[PDB]
Amino acid sequence: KDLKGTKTAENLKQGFIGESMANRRYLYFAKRADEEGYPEIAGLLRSIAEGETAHAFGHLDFIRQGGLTDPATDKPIGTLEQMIESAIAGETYEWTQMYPGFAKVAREEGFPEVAEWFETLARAEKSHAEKFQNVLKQLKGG
Amino acid sequence: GHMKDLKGTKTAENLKQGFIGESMANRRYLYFAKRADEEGYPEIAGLLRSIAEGETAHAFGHLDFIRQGGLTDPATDKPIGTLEQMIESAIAGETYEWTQMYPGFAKVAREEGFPEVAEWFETLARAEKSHAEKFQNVLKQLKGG
Ligand SMILES: [Cl-]
Ligand SMILES: [Cl-]
Ligand code: NI
Ligand code: NI
Ligand code: NI
Ligand code: NI
Ligand code: NI
Repeated sequence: KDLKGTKTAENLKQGFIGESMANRRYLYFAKRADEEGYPEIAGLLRSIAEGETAHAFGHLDFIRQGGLTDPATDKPIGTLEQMIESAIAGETYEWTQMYPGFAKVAREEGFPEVAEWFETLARAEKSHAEKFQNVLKQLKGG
Repeated sequence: GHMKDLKGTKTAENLKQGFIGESMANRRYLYFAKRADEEGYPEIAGLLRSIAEGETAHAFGHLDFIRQGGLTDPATDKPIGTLEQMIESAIAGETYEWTQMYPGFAKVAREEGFPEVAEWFETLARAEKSHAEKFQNVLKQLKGG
């Protein structure tokens, strides 16, 4: 059956978001176990994080096979070119809108160090966008 | 200045949203890299994997500001200051997933006529239950000394 417009389409999206966060969280936690001398705990966090990678990738497989869009950008991700276009769209949103906006709010609320971080990130995502744009030119132009 | 209280601020909400987006970016770019791999684009795949390391650094930095600002884990709304608290956050999210989120997703998938997706969600419910048990075993290690 067609997944478009179903609740299952939404649940694959929110499964993807949670899986993505779980992998990042567990690898961040592992580095604390590392410094404190808990190699078995760190190893378990790393191995379970591989599980969450598998989960996230499986959600994306169903999304792509179903003709659903990228959770992050609402752009198709069927072909490699589409995947690069999805990357460009996300990076563009981040540098032109999201991170500058976060920076302005941080400065206005009295958090200059957080604002500086968001402005670093905006410059980083702009750099990423440019790099991906150069890939798209290669792919689209053969 | 790193320990300024962020509770209640719009900046707290923005750090959480930034962490979500960074998390997804790393997963997406490593997924895309595998498509570039099979098709024979190693420079594209390598760029995707290197940019993914950037998004790891971003995500981890967001987590640093979240913890230092006295904020909670974006995924679980639990404190993640100490290692013990980090494992308790892992257990809380695993518990939500196996007791509620994935079983509910599987029921809706079956109702909507997606039995293959339902089977996948059921597999994941069992997986997150196994993860919860293994983290519970570790926590008992930490608290026992
Ligand atoms: Cl250990
Ligand atoms: Cl290449
Ligand atoms: Ni998972
Ligand atoms: Ni980026
Ligand atoms: Ni300070
Ligand atoms: Ni980023
Ligand atoms: Ni899990």
